[PDB]
Amino acid sequence: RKGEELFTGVVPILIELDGDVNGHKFFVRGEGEGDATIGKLSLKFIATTGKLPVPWPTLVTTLVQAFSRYPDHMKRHDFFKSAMPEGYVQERTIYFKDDGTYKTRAEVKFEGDTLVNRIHLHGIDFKEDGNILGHKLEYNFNSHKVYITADKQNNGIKANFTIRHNVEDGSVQLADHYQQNTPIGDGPVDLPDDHYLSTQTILSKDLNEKRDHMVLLEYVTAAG
Amino acid sequence: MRKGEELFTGVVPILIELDGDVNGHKFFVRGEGEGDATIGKLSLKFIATTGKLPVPWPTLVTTLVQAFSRYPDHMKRHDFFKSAMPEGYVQERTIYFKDDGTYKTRAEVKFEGDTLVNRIHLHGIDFKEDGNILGHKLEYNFNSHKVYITADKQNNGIKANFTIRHNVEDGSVQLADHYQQNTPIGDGPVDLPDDHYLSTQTILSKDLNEKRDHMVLLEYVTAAG
Ligand SMILES: [Cu+2]
Repeated sequence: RKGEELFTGVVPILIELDGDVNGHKFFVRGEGEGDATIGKLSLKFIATTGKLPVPWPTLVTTLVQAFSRYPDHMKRHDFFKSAMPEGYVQERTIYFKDDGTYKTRAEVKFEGDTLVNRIHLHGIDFKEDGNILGHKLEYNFNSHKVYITADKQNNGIKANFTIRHNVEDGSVQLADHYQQNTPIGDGPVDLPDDHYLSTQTILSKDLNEKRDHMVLLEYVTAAG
Repeated sequence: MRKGEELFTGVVPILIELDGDVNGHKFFVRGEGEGDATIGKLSLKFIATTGKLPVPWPTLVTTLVQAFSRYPDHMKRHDFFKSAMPEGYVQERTIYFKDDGTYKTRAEVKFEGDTLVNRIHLHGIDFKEDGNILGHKLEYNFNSHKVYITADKQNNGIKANFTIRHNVEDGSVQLADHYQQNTPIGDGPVDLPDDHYLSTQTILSKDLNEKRDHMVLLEYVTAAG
């Protein structure tokens, strides 16, 4: 099955993130399912190394855009699915306003029946008493627009957006995302006209779970 | 139950895995082979699974298992490395290549079943594009060095310092200053050594049957002094 064919039903997901922020090292594993026909994810993440040194919401965008719902008239613009099963590399720079920066590199691809997202994350120049290392971010998420454009030279796409993180004092912590994706195989892909992804996400907990963790529900639809 | 030196009485299988990123160039190296700490000997083969390395093989040598150093009878009480096993230790370094970039490394060295494993993550920053490393101007060989070890009583570990001498193709020598710190992974007691050193000698060769970018390594190390 190739491209969009791999997403004609519920697909199991494995996510693994190795992170290092200001020298603080942690690992997160996530598992669950995605249904691209309706643009839906259901995931549970565990911090296997103990309590995270950063707030869970700062990791959400790093922790599978192939599961976005692309309506039929837009299927010709679905770079993410078109790269499957071989997959794509996803890199970002994330600038937390008045604070540090995340640099991330990931491979998103099928390993057998499972869609896997393996990530390496760096965090630099974070303030010890800032919102991130100070854990002042609310455990929730907001709704965003992800702008996507083609990158013909690299046979891929670029994306940019700003995440809004609610701070415990009512303020909002912005995080500017700059994104590049490039196919792993060689490996023809869909190169899209400009469009966007509309995102909505809920962060919850598992009442039976004692480990530091995050339950995530996400709905994303392509438009424009 | 097999613990400390006891786990080095014979020839031990070794697995080494290095994930590297130098000036944005990414690579992965796996090595397999054997070590015999009674005579201080390593015999190892490394493969670059990601293709041609962006840096010379000799620059990775020190990163790619000091528990296999031969500690003579009078020195056994200074052997921090073996005493930490099987749970193992974290080994961290900063390596400054003079007039060039820097390696930052963090590794876990420990037993996994019967195998001694060395798992490493490496960052390289500020390297010059036309320098000895990114320019691949280093000879495929190695020299003999002295690794100075000192105890770190506060952290229940050890610190080390030394300078590697890398032969350059033009007859010059590229120095690489190593700064090293090791801390036990487990909560058991360990040996904290007096000041001493390790005397190192290493040969780099090739496997005439091997098509992949690779390095065969032969190493002898003895503690002294
Ligand atoms: Cu890294």
